[PDB]
Amino acid sequence: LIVTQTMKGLDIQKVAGTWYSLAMAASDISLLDAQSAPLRVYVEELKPTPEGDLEILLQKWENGECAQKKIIAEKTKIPAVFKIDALNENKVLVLDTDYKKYLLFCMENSAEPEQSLACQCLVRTPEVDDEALEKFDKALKALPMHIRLSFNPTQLEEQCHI
Ligand SMILES: CCCCCCCC(=O)O
Ligand SMILES: [Cl-]
Repeated sequence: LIVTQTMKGLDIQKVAGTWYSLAMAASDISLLDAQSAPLRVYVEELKPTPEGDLEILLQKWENGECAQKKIIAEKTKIPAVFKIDALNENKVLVLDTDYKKYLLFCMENSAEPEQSLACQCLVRTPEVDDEALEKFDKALKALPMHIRLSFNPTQLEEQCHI
């Protein structure tokens, strides 16, 4: 555990729909450095299931191509925290959202020696929301981040933010 910010009172069904990854940060440079870096993922849509799991549609660079991916994050006993199945146990946490404009979330590993982590500022539209970004930066102050990326509206309308 590293991130101890979660949203009190989350209604997961209300996060459904279109999002844009306006900004991303991570604990290690190599996690976002290259265009093909492991956690350089661009969110397209959040699809909560009727039973409260979180399906995530995204893009990422995998060949010399922007590939689509569909990730399933299963619910836990905590409403703001979800679990993605792999060789390793890695968790999605929702830190804060107003549903209609912005959503902040993190992805974190288990162990490791000492966890690695990436967070994003998701917004509803291809616009630079400075207030969403302030709230993202505030959340990140509590976190050991060493790379931060931000996208302009032009890139936000392109596949893989080209
Ligand atoms: C919450 C989205 C999870 C990001 C990493 C998923 C692994 C991948 O798609 O390569
Ligand atoms: Cl949950």
